[PDB]
Amino acid sequence: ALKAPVVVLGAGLASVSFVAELRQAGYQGLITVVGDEAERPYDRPPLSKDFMAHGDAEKIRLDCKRAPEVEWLLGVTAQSFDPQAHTVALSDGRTLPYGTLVLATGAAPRALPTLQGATMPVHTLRTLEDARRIQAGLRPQSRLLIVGGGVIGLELAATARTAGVHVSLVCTGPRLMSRAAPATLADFVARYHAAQGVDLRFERSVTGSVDGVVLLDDGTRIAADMVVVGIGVLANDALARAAGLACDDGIFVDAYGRTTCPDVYALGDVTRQRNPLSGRFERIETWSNAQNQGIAVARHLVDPTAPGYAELPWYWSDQGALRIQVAGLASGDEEIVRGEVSLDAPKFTLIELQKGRIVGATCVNNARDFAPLRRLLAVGAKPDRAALADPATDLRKLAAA
Amino acid sequence: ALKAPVVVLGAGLASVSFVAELRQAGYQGLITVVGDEAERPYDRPPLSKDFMAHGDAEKIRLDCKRAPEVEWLLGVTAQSFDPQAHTVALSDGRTLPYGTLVLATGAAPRALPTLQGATMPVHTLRTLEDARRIQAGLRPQSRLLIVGGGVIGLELAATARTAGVHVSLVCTGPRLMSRAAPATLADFVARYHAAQGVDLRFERSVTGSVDGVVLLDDGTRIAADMVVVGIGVLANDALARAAGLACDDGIFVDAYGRTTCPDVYALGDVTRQRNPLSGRFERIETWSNAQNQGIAVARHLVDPTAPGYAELPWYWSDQGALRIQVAGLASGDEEIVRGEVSLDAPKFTLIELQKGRIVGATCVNNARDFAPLRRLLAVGAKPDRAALADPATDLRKLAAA
Ligand SMILES: Cc1cc2nc3c(=O)[nH]c(=O)nc-3n(C[C@H](O)[C@H](O)[C@H](O)COP(=O)(O)OP(=O)(O)OC[C@H]3O[C@@H](n4cnc5c(N)ncnc54)[C@H](O)[C@@H]3O)c2cc1C
Ligand SMILES: Cc1cc2nc3c(=O)[nH]c(=O)nc-3n(C[C@H](O)[C@H](O)[C@H](O)COP(=O)(O)OP(=O)(O)OC[C@H]3O[C@@H](n4cnc5c(N)ncnc54)[C@H](O)[C@@H]3O)c2cc1C
Repeated sequence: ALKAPVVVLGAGLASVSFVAELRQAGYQGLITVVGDEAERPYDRPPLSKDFMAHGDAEKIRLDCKRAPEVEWLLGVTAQSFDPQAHTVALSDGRTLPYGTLVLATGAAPRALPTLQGATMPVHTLRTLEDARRIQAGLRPQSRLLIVGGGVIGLELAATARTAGVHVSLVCTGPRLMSRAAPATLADFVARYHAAQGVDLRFERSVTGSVDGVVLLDDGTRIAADMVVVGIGVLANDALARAAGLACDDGIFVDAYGRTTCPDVYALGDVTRQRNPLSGRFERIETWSNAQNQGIAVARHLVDPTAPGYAELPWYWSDQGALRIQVAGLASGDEEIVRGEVSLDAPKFTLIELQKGRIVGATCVNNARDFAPLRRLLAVGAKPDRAALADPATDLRKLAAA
Repeated sequence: ALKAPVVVLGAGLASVSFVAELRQAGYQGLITVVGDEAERPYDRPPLSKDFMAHGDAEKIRLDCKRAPEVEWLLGVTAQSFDPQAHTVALSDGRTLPYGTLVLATGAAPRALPTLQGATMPVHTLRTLEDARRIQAGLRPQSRLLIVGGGVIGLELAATARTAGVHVSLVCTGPRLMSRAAPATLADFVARYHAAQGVDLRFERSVTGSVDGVVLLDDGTRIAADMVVVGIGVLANDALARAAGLACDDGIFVDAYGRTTCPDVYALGDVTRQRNPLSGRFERIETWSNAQNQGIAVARHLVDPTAPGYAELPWYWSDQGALRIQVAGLASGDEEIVRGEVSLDAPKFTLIELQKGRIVGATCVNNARDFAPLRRLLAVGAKPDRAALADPATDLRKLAAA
């Protein structure tokens, strides 16, 4: 079952979390990790936040201390694996044997086909190298265009505005943060960015570019010194596809992290997996999933009596003065708003319910509310709705009961 | 790998096809099939066609001759399996051991929530028992309402009209056959059924029913003596879900039929699998898939050097005077129409292309065209488009080259 030696492809958060948990749970056999980036393993959330602002990569490294006795092959690409021979072929000419193979290869930014032949700077934001490249162009008074309405682009927008960069943004949908965010939150976030000087363009798509100017499908133009494309990511599942595993923009896994190929597991951004709230398969693109799924899969490999992965989804986003936290589903049949939604010292909580049951929550500048809401969410609590709205109501009280 | 004994859950076409191929390929170990219906294994397409018209079940049985030495446990339900103990628990109190387990449990009609408490006859059409029940109510001059725009309901509509039954049909979408059928075909099919006296209602949903009358979301009413609901099917994947396999309205499998649980395979209507034309996972609800996937999975189990399942999708439908055949994708960036589309002796062919490459085809009353088109489709042919349209062009010529 858990058969030595263990080989992990990818050296991001999911991989680090997984191998640390293998060691902590008591597995003492060989562990080898193959990472294509020639970088000490690092966390990605800082890249559009404090790193983009302050540039010190030695503040963003992952702690591999809880993963002793691991050989990290950095700057090496796994090119294929043979699931019958139980081997992995590396770009440096070597081959690794495995008893258990774990695919933790993440996802890469989608390219925008209409900007393929662009003759102006066009970047995406995924890696430390990407971040350094973009930062090297955040000249004060320069003009940045962001393509996409997702959180990473908005975090970059906020960082850029703080640095004195003019920012425009084009969004194909009618609202920002179309994925996994309540409409009430999305509408407020737009109001915030607009108030901070971001030039927002909704329901627009990029049709091309000419001599430093981007073209839109309404027949208009946006000049910029740099374009950062952030229209989502695609799973890095090429090795899995070639080896015959079930994949569809993501490697299908069950709650034990098993793929359709025996002795091969997958975790993190590369996986398509069950969302227990919706009961549907989804590719879950969050820090908490990478860590939590990695830990759960490792724990169950060492101890088969352990339950499968069961954590509910959540993420956070730091956008200027907004500290955003979102858990569970974006919507249900009811939203309860705790507090006022205002640009004057923003602070509020949203709760989404389905037939009385909490299925999601949002906190903006209220971390203290978020933890008890996540616990209520976890057991599908059906609290008193007026109490949920009432500001006199304390939420940590409810969760404890 | 192929480990004896083999146990198959379900005794439909996929199961029969699979076990016959195991035997033909040379596997001589135990095979036991568990089938919940107390019926000699039978084919479903006749149920909305000649059986509905003529009633002889001994014309619709599957040939189990190519599957010698198989014990068929008919009228028995598999209630669970334990993938660690390698056992299956049966409704009759017995337990079966397995080396290889194959889930071939098909799919069941979706219920219509708004008709849940109906006090008038409401049926679905999946089984021989369903067909006999519906047929027992096809009184000449009676009124039948069909809910859904799919092929099975339309086949029933045609059968009913031929039998002198008044037929009305409510479709939530703007067109019939929304799944896997070109719009040109769907529009023609509506014209045909309307000409045969079917009362078609598009963009309408059922909101409920009262004392023999069905209510619609436009505030109107349709009286009927019987309602047949045909709004699609849901995979019978409950055993897989309970046992920890990756599922989402269908058991995920790769081209070898492997699930995420070692030693457990799945085939047929119950599976969610790669469509090689779209490159996306889909639940493929066709006779040809059930047979072809069953055969391919069996062949590769006995001979691991055999390729995985690779057949492209296709189906047929018999609707009164229309003998419809459809292969591949419903659309691309071009449709070529061979012949005229007319209610006067209907006979035409559609070809769908994507950047010059054939990705789909349709034949109405032209079986001779369909086989060569499927071969051209299979190798992604890029034929001369004017020739494809030209009636002087023979298609069997093209395929042979
Ligand atoms: C800029 C940015 C900001 C983010 N902010 C937040 C946030 O505030 N909150 C939040 O919840 N989430 C955030 N995320 C999301 C989060 O960081 C991801 O969910 C997480 O990185 C996924 O981890 P992973 O280990 O699955 O994948 P990855 O981090 O992508 O790691 C995979 C690694 O495998 C490598 N690899 C791929 N193929 C091969 C191969 N064949 N051989 C060897 N190596 C290979 C990759 O190049 C990569 O280094 C952010 C992400 C980015 C990019
Ligand atoms: C009325 C009708 C007309 C059709 N016409 C056409 C057509 O003209 N062309 C076409 O391409 N396709 C047609 N089809 C589709 C086609 O018949 C299906 O694709 C095919 O039946 C799928 O085969 P299967 O073996 O995967 O599933 P099934 O035929 O559903 O067989 C599965 C069996 O497993 C049983 N089972 C489920 N759970 C358990 C359990 N726990 N224990 C034991 N047994 C269990 C089921 O009850 C069932 O008997 C038609 C289907 C119907 C219903």
